[PDB]
Amino acid sequence: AQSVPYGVSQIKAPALHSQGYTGSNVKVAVIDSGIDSSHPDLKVAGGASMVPSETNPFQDNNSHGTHVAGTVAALNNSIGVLGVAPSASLYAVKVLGADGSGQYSWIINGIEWAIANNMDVINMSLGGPSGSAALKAAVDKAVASGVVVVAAAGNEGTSGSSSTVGYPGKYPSVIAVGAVDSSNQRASFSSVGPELDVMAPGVSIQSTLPGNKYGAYNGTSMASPHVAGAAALILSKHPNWTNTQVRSSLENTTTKLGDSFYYGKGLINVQAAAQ
Ligand SMILES: [Ca+2]
Ligand SMILES: [Ca+2]
Repeated sequence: AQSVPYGVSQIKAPALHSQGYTGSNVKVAVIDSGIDSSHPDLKVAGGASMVPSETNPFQDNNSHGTHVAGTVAALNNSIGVLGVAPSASLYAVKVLGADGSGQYSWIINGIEWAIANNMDVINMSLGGPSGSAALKAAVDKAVASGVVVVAAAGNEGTSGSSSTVGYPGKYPSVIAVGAVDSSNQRASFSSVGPELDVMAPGVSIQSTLPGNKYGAYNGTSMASPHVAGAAALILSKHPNWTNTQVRSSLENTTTKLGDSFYYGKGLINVQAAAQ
């Protein structure tokens, strides 16, 4: 029947579920490669596509977006997996093509969309090594608007003492998420630097795949959603908190693990974070 992936347990999401907080009424935008609307373990509330050659956002041609969405909110039923915030309202915002890539403008368009539609949380399990002025402006706009923005830190490992976090995670207004294994040890591909903020499970993350399938992937793209999902549970318990409050609470309630250059503030603990 249904399994609870370990990563979900590892951030203490189940504890909130038993208090009765499952992400209800919270709008999460997954800014990725779309969400397969034919997967029974997902409930999509809305969406829009910014890729010109692939106008249906409910059609994930890459499978990256569907896996990410499953971590956030795979439904609580008799099958497949379970997500961090299983009652969250999930929006498919397509900005990456079949090949996994996307144009900055598509990405910006997708942020603008999320803003305009009053998304509560945005997940960006994507990144590049270069930022742009307009990317930064849109991300700043989201946070200025009241949205919690989460982004993968990247899968660039270490490079001596240089920062390896990619854009948009490198920006201050964004929560950059690195990955740990089940042992709380950083995964070797996990990006590092001053901008890394928090850690979440990123190794063998079992989630939803297109075509009514399930599978495991590793990477900071798999870690990010854990945090976006955590932000969702907090907002279900404290609808009146601002993103300011949510971000603060997640960063001040972590489990510390090692030099912040490598672990940022540590592993999130949404049970603690949620108050
Ligand atoms: Ca399920
Ligand atoms: Ca950051």
